[PDB]
Amino acid sequence: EYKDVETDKKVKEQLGELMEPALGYVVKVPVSQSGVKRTEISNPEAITDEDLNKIPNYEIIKGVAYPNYGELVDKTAAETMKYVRSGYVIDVYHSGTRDKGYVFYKGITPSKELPQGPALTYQGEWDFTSDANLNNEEGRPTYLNDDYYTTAIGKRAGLVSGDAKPSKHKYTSQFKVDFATKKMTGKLSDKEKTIYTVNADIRGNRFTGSATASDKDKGKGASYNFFSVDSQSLEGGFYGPKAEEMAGKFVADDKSLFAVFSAKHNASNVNTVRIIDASKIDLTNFSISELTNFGDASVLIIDGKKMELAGSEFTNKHTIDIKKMVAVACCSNLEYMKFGQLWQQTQVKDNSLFLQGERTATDKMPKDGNYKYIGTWDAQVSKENNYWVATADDDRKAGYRTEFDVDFGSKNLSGKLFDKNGVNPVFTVNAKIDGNGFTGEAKTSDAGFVLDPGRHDNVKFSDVAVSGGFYGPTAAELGGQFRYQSDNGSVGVGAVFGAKQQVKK
Repeated sequence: EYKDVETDKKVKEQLGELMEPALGYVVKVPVSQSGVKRTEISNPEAITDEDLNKIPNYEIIKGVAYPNYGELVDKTAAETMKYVRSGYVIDVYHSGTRDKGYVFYKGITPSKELPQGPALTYQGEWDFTSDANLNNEEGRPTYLNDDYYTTAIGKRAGLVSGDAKPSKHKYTSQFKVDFATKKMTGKLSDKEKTIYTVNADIRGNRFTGSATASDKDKGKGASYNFFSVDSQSLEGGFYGPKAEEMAGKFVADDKSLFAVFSAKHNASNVNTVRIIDASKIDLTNFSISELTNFGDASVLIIDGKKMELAGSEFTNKHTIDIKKMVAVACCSNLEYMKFGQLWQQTQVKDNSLFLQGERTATDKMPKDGNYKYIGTWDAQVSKENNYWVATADDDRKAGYRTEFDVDFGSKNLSGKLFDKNGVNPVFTVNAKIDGNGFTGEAKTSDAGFVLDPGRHDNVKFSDVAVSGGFYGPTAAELGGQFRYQSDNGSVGVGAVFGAKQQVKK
């Protein structure tokens, strides 16, 4: 009597290769090898590491500096920042053709909640490395000892901001983010001079846009301008639970400069709306853990390495080697959310459930209406050493079904979760809708849930935290999860679910 609501398919945007989101990025500072006149900025390497205090490739540059009697010096903005890092690690006694160091930025905890209210100002600093260029036609200066600690400026080795003298150069960053219009602007400055102005749009917890040179004239000699080229590849993201901080990068279009930045805001009472759901219920510890997501539910990221969840059937197994990592995703009729199981093959190690979703815009939420939602779910109930397991399918008749009664009018949500060939639901969900997400309670039947008959030992409870959310442009997709344990843990339950909006007949 019900069928799925016809919705617009996920508008796909084939991003440029230098726009792919990541926890961080690191660029080796170019050094012209013997005979080479100019060395472009190489492609930025992505940071998968999740340790903030860990400077990327520090052990490589150290392995070059030490046997060459060089001393390292690093600026990472650690004292000021909490969730982000940016700056450089360079060899200060650099000479010849060996490595000079790396310019980088990284962050932990990509934001899942974004500030809601007044436009915020993020203040911080920015660093850079330039093209290496020997060519006299270019006219890169030497002997500016009032300005830079290095006698040559970006000739054989690229000019790093750490070569600049504090008495003449302080590189500061300022950004004014308007989360409402999803727009961002800012200035990269040196002392009082504006060097770059930036424009960026917000997508998920990342931002993409451009950098603009304030001084287009390149000049020559001691009047040489390392910052005369624009950039059409400014990418970065927000970090911290509520977008407390931000960090990013951009490459000059001619690859003559690579810049990074990081900045934090100073707002004291920030109201936030949630934008991303990406959790990981464990099936041994029944703990809920946070997964690294950048605003795309169809991509599950484990240890920095990405895994696309899109398949051909209703549920699709995917395998990624990083030790063998396996995941069964769902569902094909869902586009702004995914869920399923996730384990490590070696016999299953770290059996887990996961759910990811792109929250509906908090203002796009239907304020009135009564709708039906039909879906499915994956779960694992366990008392002692015997188990019961639910597995997502497309059998709307007698499979592992989920039904939902959503009333946007009264902000009420009731749910039914079924076992295969189950007449009456195993779990019942009653929730209250708040914004774009819902919270409520999950109870077994008022008799208990019996795993399997012999002898009888059942799992029975009420009042279990049911956190959920609506996903997509028109909230036509919902999903949530719940979990609990006693005798931590003789009894344990983990479950994740999803459902699509229905139209009658």
